[PDB]
Amino acid sequence: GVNPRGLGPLQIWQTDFTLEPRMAPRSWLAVTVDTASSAIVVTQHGRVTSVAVQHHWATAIAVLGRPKAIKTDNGSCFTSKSTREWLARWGIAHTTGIPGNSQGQAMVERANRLLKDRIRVLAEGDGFMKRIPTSKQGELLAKAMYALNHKERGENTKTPIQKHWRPTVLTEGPPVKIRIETGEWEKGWNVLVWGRGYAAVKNRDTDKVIWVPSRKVKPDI
Amino acid sequence: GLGPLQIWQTDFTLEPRMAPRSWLAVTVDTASSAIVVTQHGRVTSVAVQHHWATAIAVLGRPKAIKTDNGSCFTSKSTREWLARWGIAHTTGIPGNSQGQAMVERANRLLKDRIRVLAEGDGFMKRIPTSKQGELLAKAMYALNHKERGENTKTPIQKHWRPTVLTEGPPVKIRIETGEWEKGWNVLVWGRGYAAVKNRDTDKVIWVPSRKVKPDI
Repeated sequence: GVNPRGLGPLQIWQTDFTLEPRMAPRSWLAVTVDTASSAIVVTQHGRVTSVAVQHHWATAIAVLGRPKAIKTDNGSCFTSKSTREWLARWGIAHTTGIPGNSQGQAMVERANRLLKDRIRVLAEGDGFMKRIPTSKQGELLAKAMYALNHKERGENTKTPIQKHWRPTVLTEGPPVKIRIETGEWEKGWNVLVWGRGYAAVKNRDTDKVIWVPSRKVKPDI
Repeated sequence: GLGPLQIWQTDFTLEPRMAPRSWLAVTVDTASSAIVVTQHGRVTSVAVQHHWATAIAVLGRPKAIKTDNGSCFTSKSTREWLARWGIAHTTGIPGNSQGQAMVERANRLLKDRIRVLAEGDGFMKRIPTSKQGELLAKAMYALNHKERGENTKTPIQKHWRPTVLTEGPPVKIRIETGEWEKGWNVLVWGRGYAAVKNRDTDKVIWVPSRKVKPDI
């Protein structure tokens, strides 16, 4: 249940590498998403390396501030003594899951899709149904980052950038009931975040926070 | 002229420590004092365009930008570029205090940071190319996320005015009398119910979503 999802900005980040053929020859995009505000940072790289990753996070930090922890996968660029020491110097905790849709890399997985679609739209919009000219990649990538952060993601009233600097973080949370394994509804929990997919619930007696499927929680009354 | 994203000052500045791409494009928001920098091989039109695209992805779209009268700012591409971005562009004589003094000071602050970081990492001369990108980002992080000295607010604080909201927007709830009473704020929505907190009694109750509405 300790899913990598922060309750507020700068608590938990998810970083990843995604290939975008449209941006070749340097088609590697390093992507990071603040699991709480959902804002994202992307940089272009010609190769998946520890050096690239370090350069990438330094950029994200410059943009979003210093996070408390970053979740990634077992990739060598993340587990290298070099990066491990880099994180340590920045005082940023690190956790590695596994390359996939495993609880700990899903949010950044979706961020890749979003980023990729935005790119395809700006690419075809400029007539580049194929590879984007090398000299127009930077700007186009920035245009994408801009759109994704400085413009609500539809269902949301507020934009990511809005959620990042001026977040809403409840101090207590209304009481709820969660459907325990037995399929029975249990009292004693309060919800702090209730998304379409997942809800964050804290235990009233242990102050433990866990994320559960939104349909396993209902108002307590 | 308080107000972020109102007026920006942009210029180039030479920094040998960043060679080959030793030409740094510099922009500073005249209200928040936030600074964005990108390195380039040569001062051109596409360069400023790349820089502004970047600076925008970082700080947002500006209303107007000021520069000197160098070719890269007064060319055809650049003017059309800004027009497409819908950004007002003014020029002036290089150094003109009117609208170049602040970015000029920005130049020096940037360079000082670069020196300190570079030397601090054992680079007394040209900083290795592979490490330039990160150092540049580290500089921006310091210049924008840390206080200068006099000012008690950091550029990021002036630019984004961060704060932590502890409740949703003000709402009104239909009571048993059919009336819509104000004084409540939405905490969380779910399962067709809205959890509202009274901003007077701090009382928190669950109320059917249908009996909830905004309150200006």
